[PDB]
Amino acid sequence: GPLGSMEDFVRQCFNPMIVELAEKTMKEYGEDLKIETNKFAAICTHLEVCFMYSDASKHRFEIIEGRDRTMAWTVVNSICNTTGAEKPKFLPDLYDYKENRFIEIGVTRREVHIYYLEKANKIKSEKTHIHIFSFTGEEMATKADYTLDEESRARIKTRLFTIRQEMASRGLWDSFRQSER
Ligand SMILES: O=Cc1cc(Cc2ccccc2Cl)cc([N+](=O)[O-])c1O
Ligand SMILES: O=Cc1cc(Cc2ccccc2Cl)cc([N+](=O)[O-])c1O
Ligand SMILES: [Mn+2]
Repeated sequence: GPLGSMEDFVRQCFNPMIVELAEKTMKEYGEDLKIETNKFAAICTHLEVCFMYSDASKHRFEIIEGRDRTMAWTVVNSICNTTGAEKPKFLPDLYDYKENRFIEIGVTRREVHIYYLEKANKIKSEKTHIHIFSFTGEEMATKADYTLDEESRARIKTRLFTIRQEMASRGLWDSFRQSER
């Protein structure tokens, strides 16, 4: 069976903007995308999911994730002073102007409940809302509040399913599925 390059897949499957933001994220975290290709893919995936989440209800969400750290932190600070929200330890992904809370998105090849627990413990914030997607359609949100309607989340799930099927047809899926730390 023919086995493809993950880097190739990423550059063909993801938006050049997304790929660039992922590239810069890997830059500023001291890791080589040419070696950690699965990670390149995961960061691209997370980015696309955050963007789709925001795009699901335009002008409701503030995007924190896409920006470079310094800009993202200025944006977070601004949101905090303007709204009165608790400043997070971590860069969250979104801000919900409707529900008045920061949102952390997660995308996992693992079991979503465990991943949710690890994410929650990793952020140490009782005010931040957590939403976890898997590639298999399963999801897990804070206090069973899934924020978006079934259709939007189905759009996201369909995208994830497609990414997985295209990974698998290139033989890339197994290494990716099992390389999650
Ligand atoms: O699993 C959580 C997770 C969080 C992040 C973001 C992150 C990285 C360091 C500290 C907190 C947070 Cl939220 C990044 C990655 N990653 O590149 O695989 C993660 O796997
Ligand atoms: O898996 C990649 C990944 C990337 C990000 C983006 C990111 C956010 C903050 C710091 C580092 C990075 Cl790579 C976030 C999460 N996350 O919150 O679970 C991720 O799982
Ligand atoms: Mn983040």
